[PDB]
Amino acid sequence: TNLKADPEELFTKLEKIGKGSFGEVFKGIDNRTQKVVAIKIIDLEEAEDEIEDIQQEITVLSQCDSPYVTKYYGSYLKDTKLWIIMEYLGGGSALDLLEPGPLDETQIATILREILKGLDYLHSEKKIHRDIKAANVLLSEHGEVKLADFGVATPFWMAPEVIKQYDSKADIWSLGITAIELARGEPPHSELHPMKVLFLIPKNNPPTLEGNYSKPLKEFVEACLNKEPSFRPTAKELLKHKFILRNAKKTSYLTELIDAHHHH
Ligand SMILES: COc1ccccc1Nc1ncc2cc(-c3ccc(-c4cccc(C)n4)cc3Cl)c(=O)n(C[C@H]3OC[C@H](N)CO3)c2n1
Repeated sequence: TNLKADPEELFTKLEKIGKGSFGEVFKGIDNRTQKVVAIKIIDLEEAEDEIEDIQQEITVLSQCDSPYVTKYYGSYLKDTKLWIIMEYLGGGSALDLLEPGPLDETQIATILREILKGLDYLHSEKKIHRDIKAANVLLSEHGEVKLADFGVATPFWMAPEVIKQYDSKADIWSLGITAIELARGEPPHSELHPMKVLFLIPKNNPPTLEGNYSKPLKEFVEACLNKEPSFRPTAKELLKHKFILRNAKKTSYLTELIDAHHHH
């Protein structure tokens, strides 16, 4: 963390984007390069009890160097405010892109494949994302798909063993929930109170994808959503799943989805 430079001289802060954890996030401009960045500003007086969690997330992001993980550019302390500078992804989140109407299975498979590429990277690095969900999957203006908002080391995407207190297979369960979310718009149990969901996830059989979806997509979901973690496939294995191979296409086609969101 840079304690000498003035981030208000280095960056121009523009409009708020998304909905950041611990602090609001703004579109910003690097005044030296004129590149757009994302800027989170956290008041460290008001967010005192969470400082260790903030530090832990900075450390993890700073150790990641992947096309599939949002890049970390640095942080600055100005008076009581911590500025965190990240890669700007102008397409918004996958969750935002559900708003105009349902995805088709090519779009679902393409987004899942790119998420899987990020999980393959993290798991190979002995890391766990811990909060895979559509709101934490960001798209660039070119359709590139990247992971954001790592979980700290709401229940709807949590694996049963996480709730009951795990390894990288918890991310695979969360991916299965995210696949349902990309197909249906919301995760299982979304109509229920979160305290009820907390006991339902360990108690119940795993969710299935209900509706008129291809059998490969339903089987992709079922494979991720096994109560036994060792029965879930790895991210590497799921990149070869027939649903992915038969349906995923070039990520650049996702710009059509981004444009549809701008037109809605
Ligand atoms: C037009 O663009 C958008 C429109 C709509 C939505 C998103 C964007 N585009 C975007 N592009 C980059 C981001 C980088 C961070 C970001 C992430 C983590 C940290 C960070 C690092 C270390 C420690 C801590 C505590 N935090 C800092 C930042 Cl800067 C960020 O928060 N968002 C907004 C956020 O996206 C995910 C969603 N769940 C809630 O909103 C980001 N949005």
